[PDB]
Amino acid sequence: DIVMTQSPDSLAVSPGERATINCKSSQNLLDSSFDTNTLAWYQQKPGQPPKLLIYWASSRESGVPDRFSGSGSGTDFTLTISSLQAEDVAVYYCQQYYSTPPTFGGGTKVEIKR
Amino acid sequence: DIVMTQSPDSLAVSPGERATINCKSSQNLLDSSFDTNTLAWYQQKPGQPPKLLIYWASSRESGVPDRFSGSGSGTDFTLTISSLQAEDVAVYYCQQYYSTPPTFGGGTKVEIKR
Ligand SMILES: [Ca+2]
Ligand SMILES: [Ca+2]
Ligand SMILES: [Cl-]
Repeated sequence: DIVMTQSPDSLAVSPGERATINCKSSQNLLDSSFDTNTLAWYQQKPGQPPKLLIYWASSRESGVPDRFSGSGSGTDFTLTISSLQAEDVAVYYCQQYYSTPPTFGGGTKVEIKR
Repeated sequence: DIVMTQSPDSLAVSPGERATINCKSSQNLLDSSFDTNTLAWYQQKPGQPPKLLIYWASSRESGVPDRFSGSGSGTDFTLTISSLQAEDVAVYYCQQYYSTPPTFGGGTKVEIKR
């Protein structure tokens, strides 16, 4: 099966600062001969299920703030929160949707540094 | 780990007819003190990642039409589409978010029998 690994498992930065989360896939997620990757990023708030943020590595779902951006292609991806806000504190997961069903990485808890 | 089983794997009903999907969890997902089930339902269109439809077994996400409804508790749940429309043709997954990360059932392909 495909292995999805995120780094770090938890991180904290000051309000307004940039936060970066890494995700590695054991399998190259490029789709066929296209430039698109079957890699998505989700946000999970306490007691809630994960909700879609980004698909195809960098495309934002309608309604998602511009401070959320994804990069990478192949096996290594990155989710960046350019300026961390209070409402962004949550667990972020990368997800490969090449397989049926898709599978998530371990998730990365993002917090505000006191 | 937790085993999420859906039944059937594929189904088709006439336009406007009711579609029913079953999901079984090897893990009791009900927190009796809060009366909440860490069970959600997602919809996946071709080439896209799964998007949230229902959380806490029966609560619909904002924007989801009322023809979609979830029921069940503990280990057995059901997603029901009262009147199947063409835009509903997709793969549906139940998801347990008891563990970290959450995991999906095998998925159920829903089509219109014209
Ligand atoms: Ca019929
Ligand atoms: Ca109770
Ligand atoms: Cl979603």
